[PDB]
Amino acid sequence: MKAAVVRHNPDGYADLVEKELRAIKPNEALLDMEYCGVCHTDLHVAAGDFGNKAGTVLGHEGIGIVKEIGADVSSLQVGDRVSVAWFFEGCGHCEYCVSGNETFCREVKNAGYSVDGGMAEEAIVVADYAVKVPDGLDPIEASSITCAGVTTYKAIKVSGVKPGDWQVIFGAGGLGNLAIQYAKNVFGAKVIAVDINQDKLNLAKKIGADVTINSGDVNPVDEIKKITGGLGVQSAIVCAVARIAFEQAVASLKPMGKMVAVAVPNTEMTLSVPTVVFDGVEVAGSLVGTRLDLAEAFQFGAEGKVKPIVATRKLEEINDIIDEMKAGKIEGRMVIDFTKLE
Amino acid sequence: MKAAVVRHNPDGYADLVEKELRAIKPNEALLDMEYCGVCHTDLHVAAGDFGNKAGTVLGHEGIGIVKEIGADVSSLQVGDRVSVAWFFEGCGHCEYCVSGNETFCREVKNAGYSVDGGMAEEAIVVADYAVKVPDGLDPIEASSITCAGVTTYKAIKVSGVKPGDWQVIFGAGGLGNLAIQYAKNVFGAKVIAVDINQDKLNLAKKIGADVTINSGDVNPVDEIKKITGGLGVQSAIVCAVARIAFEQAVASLKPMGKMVAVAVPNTEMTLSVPTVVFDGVEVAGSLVGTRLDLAEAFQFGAEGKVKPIVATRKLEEINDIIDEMKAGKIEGRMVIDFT
Ligand SMILES: [Zn+2]
Ligand SMILES: [Zn+2]
Ligand SMILES: [Zn+2]
Ligand SMILES: [Zn+2]
Repeated sequence: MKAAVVRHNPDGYADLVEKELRAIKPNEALLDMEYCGVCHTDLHVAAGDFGNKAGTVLGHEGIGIVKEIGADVSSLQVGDRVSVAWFFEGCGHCEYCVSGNETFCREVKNAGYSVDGGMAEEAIVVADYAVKVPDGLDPIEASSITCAGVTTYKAIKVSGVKPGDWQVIFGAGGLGNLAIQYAKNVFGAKVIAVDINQDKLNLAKKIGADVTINSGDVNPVDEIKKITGGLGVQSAIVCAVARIAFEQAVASLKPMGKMVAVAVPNTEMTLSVPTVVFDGVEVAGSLVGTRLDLAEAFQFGAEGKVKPIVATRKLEEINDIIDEMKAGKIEGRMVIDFTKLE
Repeated sequence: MKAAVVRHNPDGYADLVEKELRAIKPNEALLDMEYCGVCHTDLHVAAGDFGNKAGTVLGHEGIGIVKEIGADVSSLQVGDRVSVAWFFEGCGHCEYCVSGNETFCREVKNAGYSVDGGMAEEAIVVADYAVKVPDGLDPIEASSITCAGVTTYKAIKVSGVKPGDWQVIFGAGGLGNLAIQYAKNVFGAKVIAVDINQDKLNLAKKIGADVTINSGDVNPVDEIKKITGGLGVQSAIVCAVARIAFEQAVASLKPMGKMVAVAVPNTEMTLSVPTVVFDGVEVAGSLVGTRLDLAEAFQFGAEGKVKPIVATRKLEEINDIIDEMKAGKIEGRMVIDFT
């Protein structure tokens, strides 16, 4: 079958190879992939940024149909639609797994990085770890919920925001788009969206930001303080990569407020220690979520409470998509479409 | 009466002056002071780090005996022993005061900063905010618990350590010594202590530290990772005034560990955002403790679960104490003795 793999000398691009999968084990399933989103993380992995992963099949935003199950599998049956996400397998028995924090398992397998992923016509998954896609959830949208969706949903959980609190999202496009939809439509927060780009802010307004702030035209911090009534927001979710965003996010918190990073800044962030102490603020960050966070994130999509921006492309375009992504030309996700039929 | 106050041009030191206290209001009490500990925060205040507070009486580790009460006071009576802590008065009705988080009150009065403190022979307190010192707790010891002890007790609650977890305390001075005693004797943590001063570490070993690390001799981060079986600690309490302690603290945490900032050196710290994003780590500040945190912290001292290391000094000695503290010379707390 056809797969996108890391090149022998990782150079940022994929090779498109013929690959024959090994036979599945008793606890596994073989999928026929339908979709697989292309992510910034795929670019990093293909570039060698995390080590030389030559020959590894890319993709951790996969959606697929179970074609075969191993003899011990009871969770899935042939014909089920399931997911291939970043969190592909944990060991099941360590402190992180058993405490309910399995993405931190030290023996974690991540799809498209430390184990073959879903950017291929077929993939193997461990059955009990391939989360089912609910009926009601468009499967092209589900591919984006496996990464951007579960990340922003879980980040907003980690923030501790409760109905009626103010939360600000720094960065209106990309992840920010889905962060705004979850914050407003699922958690019942009052939402401020902050961005340098008016177009995207105009879009945020459409998908449920109560207030938008163009950060090129003003200092966001002073306006955020005014909007919330002097104090600041309960929490900030930082979706932007500009270090100034992280600085402004922290500066905007009311006392005991919490900043949750979902992106990492291009240059190192600093905190003023007397402010962290005298205002008791908290900084944390979040990446994807357990299988249960994923199930929940899917269910809100299935109810129509969030709607990711997606478009489809053919597998052969992988390297065009990579260049578009480096050039900054993509709103939301491009999603490789393996389906023949419908 | 004699008081130590912020200088007219704040320079890090005190003037000793004669002050006459105003008459008390109906919800207030007048104290004859017994003791007031010296805290690094007094030095930051006197240096102007938090703005110019020229003329304000310093001190927020005060212990004194109620001499007079206002007409509306029912919580205290003459002869009660009470405390004068950083959290000196909150508004009572804001979302911080009503949710169990009163030290974050934006209208807070802070002893020794925004209101006259306890480093003087007498002090006025707001009676319902002046937490009684339990019998069975030595007043000199109570002075340390009034700031050092309640700050670290509450910081250890904020860290979320549970019995059996590994916790590291950066800085084994006045704050860090008590932090070790609470983490070990009250919370049941396994405790690492990290400092550059070996005598403070030798003391840390005697009062409860399971492992001590001299960080002029070694890389504390690598050592911590070994002690704990490879991953690092569940939490780090930073009681150290050095920027690098804050950064070693973040680095020493296992995934989902939490760093709690207690010391307020006038510094920035570098925040490793990849560490919070990929390893789940949290950084939070903690600010002294509520009136109930202090009552709890005091009860542990009364029961002998913690024992503050203290030495008494004369008020006239306040500027000598400040230089000892800047030189890293103090074990435990120096306590001004008004008795
Ligand atoms: Zn992704
Ligand atoms: Zn595990
Ligand atoms: Zn203090
Ligand atoms: Zn208040």
